[PDB]
This record gives sequence, structure tokens and C-alpha cells, in this order.
Amino acid sequence: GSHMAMAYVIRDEWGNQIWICPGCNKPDDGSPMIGCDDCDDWYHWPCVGIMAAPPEEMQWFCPKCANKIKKDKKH
Ligand SMILES: [Zn+2]
Ligand SMILES: [Zn+2]
Repeated sequence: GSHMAMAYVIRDEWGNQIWICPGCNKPDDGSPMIGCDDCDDWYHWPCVGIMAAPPEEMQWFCPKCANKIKKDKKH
């Protein structure tokens, strides 16, 4: 069973998922959020360095999944 990943998850007033971006360790405190192409969860703009909304054709990966890209990407 998952012992971890129980946190970084808060419920909103309406019951929405408050994502705690594992990049900064902040929840949505009122920022624009961006989701990964490999993972399901959402990160924030300042954490990853988003200047403006990136293309959808582009596959965007957080510092976590960028590390999966690693160096040697085969995609
Ligand atoms: Zn963040
Ligand atoms: Zn990711």
C-alpha cells in the first residue's frame, strides 16, 4: 500500500485537489499551475520557470520527469 503520496494532497473547500507541487513543496496558494506530460499532478509556474503558457504540442516535464529524460532521451 502507498505509505507515501498521502501528503502533498489537500482538499479544497469544494473538494478539489490541492496539489502541493513537489518542486517547491508549496500548495496552490494562488498561482498559475502547470501539469506534467508524464505525471498526473500539477506544479506551479515559478517553480519550474514558466514565463508564459507553453505549447501543448510540446511535452513538458517537471524537474522530476525531466530527470527521467535524464540526458539520454529516447523519445
Ligand atoms: Zn510549486
Ligand atoms: Zn512529471
